Amino acid sequence: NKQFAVIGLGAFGGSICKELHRMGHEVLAVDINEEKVNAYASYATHAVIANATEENELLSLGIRNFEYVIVAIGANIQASTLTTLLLKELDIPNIWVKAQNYYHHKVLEKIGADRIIHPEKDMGVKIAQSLSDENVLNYIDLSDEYSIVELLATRKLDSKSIIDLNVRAKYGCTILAIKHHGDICLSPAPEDIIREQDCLVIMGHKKDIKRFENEGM
Amino acid sequence: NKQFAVIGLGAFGGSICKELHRMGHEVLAVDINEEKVNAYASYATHAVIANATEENELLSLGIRNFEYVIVAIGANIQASTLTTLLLKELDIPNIWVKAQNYYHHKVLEKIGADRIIHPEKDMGVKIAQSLSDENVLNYIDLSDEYSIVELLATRKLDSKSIIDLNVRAKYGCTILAIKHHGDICLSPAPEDIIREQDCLVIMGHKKDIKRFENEGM
Amino acid sequence: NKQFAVIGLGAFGGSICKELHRMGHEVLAVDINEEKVNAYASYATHAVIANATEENELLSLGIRNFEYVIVAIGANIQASTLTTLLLKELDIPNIWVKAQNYYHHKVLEKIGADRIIHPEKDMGVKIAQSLSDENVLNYIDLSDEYSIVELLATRKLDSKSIIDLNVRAKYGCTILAIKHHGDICLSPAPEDIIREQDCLVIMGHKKDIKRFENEGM
Amino acid sequence: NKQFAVIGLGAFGGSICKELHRMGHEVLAVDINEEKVNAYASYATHAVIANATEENELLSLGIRNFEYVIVAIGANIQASTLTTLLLKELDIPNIWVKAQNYYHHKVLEKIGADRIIHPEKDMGVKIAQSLSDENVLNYIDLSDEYSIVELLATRKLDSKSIIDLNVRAKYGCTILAIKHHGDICLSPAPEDIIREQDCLVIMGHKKDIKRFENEGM
Amino acid sequence: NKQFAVIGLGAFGGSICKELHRMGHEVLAVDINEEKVNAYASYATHAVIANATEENELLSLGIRNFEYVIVAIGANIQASTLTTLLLKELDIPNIWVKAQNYYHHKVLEKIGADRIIHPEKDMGVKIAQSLSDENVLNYIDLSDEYSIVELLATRKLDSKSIIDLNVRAKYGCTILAIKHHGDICLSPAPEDIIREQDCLVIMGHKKDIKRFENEGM
Amino acid sequence: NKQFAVIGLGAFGGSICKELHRMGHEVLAVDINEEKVNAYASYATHAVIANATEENELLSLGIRNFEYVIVAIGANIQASTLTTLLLKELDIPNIWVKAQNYYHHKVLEKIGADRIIHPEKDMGVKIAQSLSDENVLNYIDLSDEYSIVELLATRKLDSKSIIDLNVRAKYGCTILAIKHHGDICLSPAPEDIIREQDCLVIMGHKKDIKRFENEGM
Amino acid sequence: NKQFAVIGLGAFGGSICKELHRMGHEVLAVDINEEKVNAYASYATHAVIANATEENELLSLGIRNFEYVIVAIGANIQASTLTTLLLKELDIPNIWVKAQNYYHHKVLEKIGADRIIHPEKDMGVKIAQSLSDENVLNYIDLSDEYSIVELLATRKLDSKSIIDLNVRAKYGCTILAIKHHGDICLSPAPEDIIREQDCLVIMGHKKDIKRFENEGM
Amino acid sequence: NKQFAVIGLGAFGGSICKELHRMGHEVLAVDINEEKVNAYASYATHAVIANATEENELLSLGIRNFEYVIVAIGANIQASTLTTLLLKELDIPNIWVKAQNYYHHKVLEKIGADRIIHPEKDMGVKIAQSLSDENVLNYIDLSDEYSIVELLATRKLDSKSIIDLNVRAKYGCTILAIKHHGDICLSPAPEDIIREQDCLVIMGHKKDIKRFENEGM
Ligand SMILES: Nc1ncnc2c1ncn2[C@@H]1O[C@H](COP(=O)(O)OP(=O)(O)O)[C@@H](O)[C@H]1O
Ligand SMILES: Nc1ncnc2c1ncn2[C@@H]1O[C@H](COP(=O)(O)OP(=O)(O)O)[C@@H](O)[C@H]1O
Ligand SMILES: Nc1ncnc2c1ncn2[C@@H]1O[C@H](COP(=O)(O)OP(=O)(O)O)[C@@H](O)[C@H]1O
Ligand SMILES: Nc1ncnc2c1ncn2[C@@H]1O[C@H](COP(=O)(O)OP(=O)(O)O)[C@@H](O)[C@H]1O
Ligand SMILES: Nc1ncnc2c1ncn2[C@@H]1O[C@H](COP(=O)(O)OP(=O)(O)O)[C@@H](O)[C@H]1O
Ligand SMILES: Nc1ncnc2c1ncn2[C@@H]1O[C@H](COP(=O)(O)OP(=O)(O)O)[C@@H](O)[C@H]1O
Ligand SMILES: Nc1ncnc2c1ncn2[C@@H]1O[C@H](COP(=O)(O)OP(=O)(O)O)[C@@H](O)[C@H]1O
Ligand SMILES: Nc1ncnc2c1ncn2[C@@H]1O[C@H](COP(=O)(O)OP(=O)(O)O)[C@@H](O)[C@H]1O
Repeated sequence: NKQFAVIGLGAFGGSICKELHRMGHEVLAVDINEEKVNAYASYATHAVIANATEENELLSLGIRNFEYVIVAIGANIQASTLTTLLLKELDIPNIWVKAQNYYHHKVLEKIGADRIIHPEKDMGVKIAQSLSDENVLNYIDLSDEYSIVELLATRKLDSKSIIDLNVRAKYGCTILAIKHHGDICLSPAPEDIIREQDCLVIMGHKKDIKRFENEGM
Repeated sequence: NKQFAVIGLGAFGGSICKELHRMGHEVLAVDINEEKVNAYASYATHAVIANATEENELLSLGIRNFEYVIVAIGANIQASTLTTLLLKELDIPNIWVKAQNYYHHKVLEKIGADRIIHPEKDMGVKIAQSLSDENVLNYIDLSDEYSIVELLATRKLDSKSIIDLNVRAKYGCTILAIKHHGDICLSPAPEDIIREQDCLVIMGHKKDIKRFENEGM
Repeated sequence: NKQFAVIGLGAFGGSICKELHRMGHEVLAVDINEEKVNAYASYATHAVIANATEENELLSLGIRNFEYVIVAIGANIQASTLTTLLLKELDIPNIWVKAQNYYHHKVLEKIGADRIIHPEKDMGVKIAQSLSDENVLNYIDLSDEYSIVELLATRKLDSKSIIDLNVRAKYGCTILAIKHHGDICLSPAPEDIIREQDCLVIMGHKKDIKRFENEGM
Repeated sequence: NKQFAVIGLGAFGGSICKELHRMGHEVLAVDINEEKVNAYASYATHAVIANATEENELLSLGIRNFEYVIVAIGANIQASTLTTLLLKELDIPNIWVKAQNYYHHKVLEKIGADRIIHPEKDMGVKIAQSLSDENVLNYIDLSDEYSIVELLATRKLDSKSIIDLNVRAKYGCTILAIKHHGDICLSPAPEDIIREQDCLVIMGHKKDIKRFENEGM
Repeated sequence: NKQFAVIGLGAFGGSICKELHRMGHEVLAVDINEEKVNAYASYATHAVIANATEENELLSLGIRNFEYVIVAIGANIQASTLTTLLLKELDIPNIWVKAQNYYHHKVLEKIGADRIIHPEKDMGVKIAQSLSDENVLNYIDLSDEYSIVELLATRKLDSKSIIDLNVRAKYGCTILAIKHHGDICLSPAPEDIIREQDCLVIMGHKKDIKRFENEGM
Repeated sequence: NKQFAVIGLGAFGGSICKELHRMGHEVLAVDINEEKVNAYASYATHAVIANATEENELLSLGIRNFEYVIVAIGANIQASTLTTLLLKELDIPNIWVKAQNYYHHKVLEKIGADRIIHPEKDMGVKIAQSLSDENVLNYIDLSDEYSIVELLATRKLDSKSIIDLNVRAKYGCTILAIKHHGDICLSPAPEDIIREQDCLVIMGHKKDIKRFENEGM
Repeated sequence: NKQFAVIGLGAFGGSICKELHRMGHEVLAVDINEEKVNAYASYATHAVIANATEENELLSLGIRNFEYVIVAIGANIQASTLTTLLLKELDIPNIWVKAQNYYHHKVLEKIGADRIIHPEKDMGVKIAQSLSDENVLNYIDLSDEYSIVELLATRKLDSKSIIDLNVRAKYGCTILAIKHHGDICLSPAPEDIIREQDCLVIMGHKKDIKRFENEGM
Repeated sequence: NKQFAVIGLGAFGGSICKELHRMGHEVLAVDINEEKVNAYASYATHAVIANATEENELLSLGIRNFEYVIVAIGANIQASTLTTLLLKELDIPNIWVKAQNYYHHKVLEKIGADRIIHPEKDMGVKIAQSLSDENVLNYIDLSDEYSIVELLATRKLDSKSIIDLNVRAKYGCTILAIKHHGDICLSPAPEDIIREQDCLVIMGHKKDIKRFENEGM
């Protein structure tokens, strides 16, 4: 199929490897810590102990063959950078690297990392958003101004109909889904009822959704 | 306004604190490492050096007053657990804790954490999804089976109309938005055109979306 | 049989282990400090060097088999707590833990310690009672108001009879025992004599006993 | 009234100071740790930050005036010893010192401590006694053979009368008190009932009390 | 004249700054360690305490104005790299950086350092050359095979003439200079004499010079 | 051949060892840091982990046999000094030591170091000279005033003859060599041509060479 | 012969052990630092690694057998004291202990040390005496008034005879020895000569010797 | 009078300063530890806090004026060495330095210390001498082989005459003095009696004196 190499079996890298393996892709789990290799042996096609900063070991892995290599080392800046550089000189098509801080991001950028990810920082922003607003369970930003939001229904919304809560005209937003006791309603008709503590999926402008949260719920 | 306490200024905690501070909330950044306290001094209301496992220090912080306390320590399990337990005993309303593994999740659960977050595991699943399918930019899971997906349009989709790509009947999914050159089209009509390299927002069953990805694009 | 495990060979734990061993019970003395293990090797059935916060070591001890486990670590709160949690998850019937302060007591309480002991605090109250009243050698409180007290006889009590010192009617208290030159008299008859420097065991109300001490001796 | 000096506000010293202050005695709480002084300022007449090993500070406290000085430092042997020596040379009438081990006890003995206390060791013996016999809540030893014991009543004792349980004749021991739901009965008459889970106060020979526990409850 | 910025007043950087200042150039000596700034205050035009990794401080220095900026930080890789990057984004014409190891050299190379110097490594090669051959005081390599060498004259060369030591025909090398007691003779005539302990400057092939060293001196 | 001992595998020492090994000399690489020993194992005859300040280890190395011992420790003054002294008492013929500062130089001098080297300071002077004058590729100073300089030819020198550029009479300097495309011309005749970007080797007075650089190129 | 135990191989203890071993006595060198044990292995009968504060180790050494035990630990007061006490309870005949300060001296005294030595303080007094008076090289006091003094001969004494310097009649003192260029003359005859810079050994009254120093030399 | 500088108020240095001050000499007590300066303030002319390794502080002390400077730092080799070097370059007439080990002695020697003292080692030799022989009270070594010894007389010597104990012919040694009940006899005649427990002063060869101790007493 496609070939993925995950170097550094941290929580993030480990998750990548485990999930990718669940999808049934060829995943090479590389790790200098023996116990990590032993841990993810069940969760990979091939799990190898290797020092990814050592070039001959990287050649012994045959890493050139892989379409995607992911450097999930985000504590040891030197190791991460060095590995990324090695892979770049080894002409890897796609090099995705976990970064720790803005400047490690910078050096990764300059040595030509293809995609740089800050999992903790991002997820942190998300959890902070959920923290300031207990009503937002999840969301996705379509753009700087437009977004789809998942909301936890309050008492103000109990036994209310979609036609009763006219979001399409009053707030310019559109409701997409209602999740009640695990049961799910996609693109629901105006007659449908929303009961409290249910999942509500609205779509529109950020400020408009905020407005609806304010006066509506 | 609201009062937030962020204990452990890692990348995740640090991000929470920084972002929350950008929102203009009262954020107490707590950290046993002095340099971390000095680092996020600009991005908090009050930045304090404290051993969160040492309780008298926790009383010296006056943490009982806070509505939300975030334990963003995810490497030192013992520290995290001890701190969370301490906060629970101090009758803190909302305790959100970062977990490292399933078992740390378990002990947090049993000592009554209010919300447990796995930033790296989740983000890992997301990036893995993006890895197996270069065409998925982002997504949100409504449930175990149902999801809203953001797609990168290929050449197979160029100059194709929404009525041409009948997703609502052929695949049971519904298109929600089209992003073309930064311009944005919300809940578009069947006459609208999709050009390649544009953002496409589909909604439906996971397997169905996969189907459409397979035969459609 | 019943097997007792004493983790932490301090003065308190060490005393427990030594005394229990003198009683002829099967006692496992656990200690991360080698010299402590070597110290109490003579006073236990099995003395083992182990890190009780490390789960695999706790399994290597086979601690699950034990009816009673005593955590006598009272300086290192973190260690104590982690250990107690470990034992609880390992379904130990009776977990008795030494505590340092009110809140360490609390955290032990929430993670389900079966009995929490404050040796220094208690003993402190007792010695303080002995300090404010030079006459009291020892005592036991039956309740908030009622108590049995051991008293050191002064010259005021020399050659005095029980009927002479009518405590049962004049002070509402009752004399229980007289210890003279090591010889012992239990529940003595009214004809019996009390000589100075002897042990006197009175029983009654605290304030009443104080009265008898005041006007009597 | 009387003047007490408590040096070292640990759990033991702290307890002494707090309790003595509750009795309304003049207690000087001395401590090199500022936070401890701040902690027990409410529970002493004068709470001072001082290094008790430094002689000029000890004169600055005016410790010569005190009838009783208590050295409650039991971890730092050198500090305890040095302090005790200082107090001895300053002709203090009564010097009571907390000890850690047998040899610290020895050096305290040799430099002329007036009373040496091992709170943890003693309390440890007591709790161990309570461990080998679940029925004993508390006790006091009148001598090597004779003792007064507090017992937790089992189902075997429920709804039983004092005359029914003839301890004075069958076992040579005498019942002193019965505590039922917090209510208290001192030196109860033979008609009185003992209900389960109540506190029972027996007095007699150790082996005899053991006998009564064996066949009786 | 020209404007030089020396960041990091180590031995190497300090030497650069001092020497440059002796030549009468405008040299800005920058250093986060105050005592270093105080040390080279006499040997610079402007000596400033600054964190060169902090951008606003770098603007406060007005570093954009300088033609040459020298990063003489070679122990703290992160600091060096970071500074170099900052300078690069600020469009500095010439950035010369001291490197520690091959990989620090690599990252400097990739973030676009203009000249990278390894003082210890080079000087090391030179001193090693002097070690294997006690006769060489100094030298310069014209190419892989051809070189000009400074030699310490031995007794075999004492009172010997240039025509006596026919290097131009016997060894294919040419003598360039003779230094006697500080006095100096450039391109000396064949009648000229060489005395021991004098500086002799020969020019030719490496192996040929070695030959002359072998049989000649 | 000859035997060299390199103690302290820094950049300087490491360079010495590597270069000497390239020359094919017997080099003992000594280092207290295991990873350094492992690093230069390929670049030495024998690479040993040793604390050079410990005498018995120094005898275990058999360092007395070596003609040359190099102390390349330049951060840890005490280590360097102690080691050098050790070697001196062991009657080592030649002890060359890396120095950090003027006073470390002094103590090395007083304990009888045979040659003391300051690589960073020297090389620093050189780089400073190259900094104030961008034109010089390399050089060697014969004395305070007289020098041989290697110059990079500009367009002003293209297609010019040696007789055309009369340096011997107009500037009192003499051209020694011309390097064109790797090809090399030693002591060239006046008919020879200099093409731009070639290496030019001039010899004479510093100020005179400066003059020639100014008006000539 | 006799058996000596030297605990603590410092400079003082080490000197004791080495010297005693040179005399050919059975010396047990005990030390918790392995390297010290390895150091004095050549200079003892048996050199053992042991923690002298640990009683079971002290029994493992078989220290009860020894006539003399020397505690040469003078930095670690607690170790010294604890050890000394240990030896005392083990009924050691002679316990000689090195002391640090007056109070450590006190506690050693009180726990029954047989001889307490202050090497640095004493030797300090001596060197101070030599400092205030350059003429005295060494001396021994026979009593408060009478003494034997070693003097450095000055120029006033050069080429002078014993009969010339009539000390027995003019100064009431008697010359005992003359040391010239290492050669030694015991109880020299009146014809004997004193040369400058030689060692002169006078005997008599202190004030008389001072007198001779004044008027004679 | 004369001016002494004592740098480093240890036990040895402190002793020097105190004793010298008792003699009434001008003593400058220098110490980087403030508490030491405060301790010996009563026992010096001027007691100053100074870092003796810092040259400007040494000039601030005005140390050039002093005839004698004593470096009594014997734990911190670097401090001692650096200071000694500083004093030497400042041309102090007499520099006496305390040494720790043979190599520190060496570096002191090489940087030109005037007198080097090993108090612990020496005093150690003395105490060892007293240990192997309980009879020797004091002594002075004239040379490696020759010595004057003070001896405690045993019962073997009681009521014995000098002519009876013919040491001058039988052992080649000479008796110099007899101290009886505080009374003193200098250079006693052969008729004089020696009684036990008296001080006996013999002079001669070491082995010979040992011989006399063996067969005589
Ligand atoms: N030089 C290297 N070569 C190969 N793997 C490395 C190297 N350095 C680090 N790693 C890998 O990184 C992993 C540790 O990552 P971790 O420290 O857990 O990240 P985080 O601290 O962000 O959780 C280890 O399993 C190790 O295999
Ligand atoms: N017991 C504790 N008390 C207070 N702060 C702590 C404690 N343990 C860890 N921390 C803080 O947590 C931070 C480390 O978080 P980090 O390990 O970076 O999270 P992650 O591994 O998810 O990136 C440190 O800055 C440290 O100060
Ligand atoms: N993580 C741990 N695992 C095992 N034992 C521990 C741990 N932490 C502490 N201990 C035990 O506690 C013992 C000492 O307790 P101590 O500090 O003396 O209590 P206190 O200070 O109250 O006297 C040590 O000997 C050690 O074995
Ligand atoms: N030199 C000293 N002078 C005054 N107080 C001291 C000194 N040394 C220790 N202490 C006191 O001892 C107390 C700590 O005792 P602690 O270590 O808790 O005993 P334990 O560990 O046996 O419970 C501190 O409050 C401190 O003030
Ligand atoms: N970010 C920075 N900004 C300014 N100066 C710095 C920075 N980082 C390091 N320095 C300076 O560099 C110097 C250290 O250089 P050094 O480590 O001695 O080089 P080397 O190890 O090559 O001798 C310090 O004096 C410090 O002031
Ligand atoms: N006691 C010692 N014995 C032997 N080698 C030592 C000792 N102390 C330091 N070294 C050597 O010094 C080297 C480190 O020098 P380094 O700190 O890199 O100097 P700098 O910091 O000036 O570059 C190490 O390779 C180590 O082997
Ligand atoms: N309890 C102990 N048992 C055995 N050896 C000890 C003990 N305590 C200290 N020592 C030894 O004493 C030596 C240290 O003496 P040191 O501190 O150098 O004396 P000083 O400070 O007077 O020079 C060490 O080698 C150590 O091994
Ligand atoms: N560089 C220095 N300048 C001034 N005083 C110093 C310096 N280094 C050490 N000292 C002083 O020397 C004293 C330590 O002597 P110490 O180590 O007790 O000698 P010893 O080890 O022989 O007992 C300390 O009081 C300290 O203040």
